[PDB]
Amino acid sequence: KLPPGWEKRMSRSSGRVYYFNHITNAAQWERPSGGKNGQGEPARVRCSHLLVKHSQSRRPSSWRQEKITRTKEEALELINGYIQKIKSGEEDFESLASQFSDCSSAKARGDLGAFSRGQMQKPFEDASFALRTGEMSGPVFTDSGIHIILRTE
Repeated sequence: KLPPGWEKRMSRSSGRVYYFNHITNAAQWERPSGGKNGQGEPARVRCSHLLVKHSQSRRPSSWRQEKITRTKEEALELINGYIQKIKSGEEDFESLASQFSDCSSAKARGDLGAFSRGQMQKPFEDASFALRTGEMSGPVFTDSGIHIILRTE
């Protein structure tokens, strides 16, 4: 049961029960699904993203700053902060990506356009295709850094 990647979990040293997606790293309180079968995954999707680079990114530099020195742990801290702000409603995905994404797609408010499998780095690809329209991922690690992905189509 539950859509691809989803599983009911419980927080450790805490007792909060929630739903987690092992492919997208998404987490939420709501059950992800309420019969359709043999649906597979979309052959093409459109996604926007917000990238946070770190010292170990293949290109430790971005339009936002010449030299990226933050550690991977610091980047994850930032990513989690952006997710928290989006989930509270204090900020929107587009505004944050336009201002803080280390990817040049920031100029397009994070929009990457449409793509098929075999086009993006595997972790990014797996997460994008496991997202349903309008859903946002949790932290996704690639060689570029850490991403937050939003499927728009």
